[PDB]
Amino acid sequence: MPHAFKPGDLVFAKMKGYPHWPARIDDIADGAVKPPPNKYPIFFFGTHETAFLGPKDLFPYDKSKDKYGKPNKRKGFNEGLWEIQNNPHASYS
Repeated sequence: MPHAFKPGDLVFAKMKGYPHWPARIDDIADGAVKPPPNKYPIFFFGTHETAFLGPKDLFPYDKSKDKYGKPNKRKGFNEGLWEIQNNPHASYS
């Protein structure tokens, strides 16, 4: 069965103004800013930016890649597709 999101989970994450975007659930460093209730730190592949999003905007990757995994013209998107496929757990900092 599915569980609550945890660090390392791979998703497509939806933000306003962007296509559903390859991403992963990150962990929260000690003393770093914590998310709002029921939100998670989402690291976006390709752009390497992080935002706080809730589960309504998070689509498990395996289930959703046929729909959301096609290349596009957005800055960083195709690199993000490559990173989630080839080295999703790497350090990109």
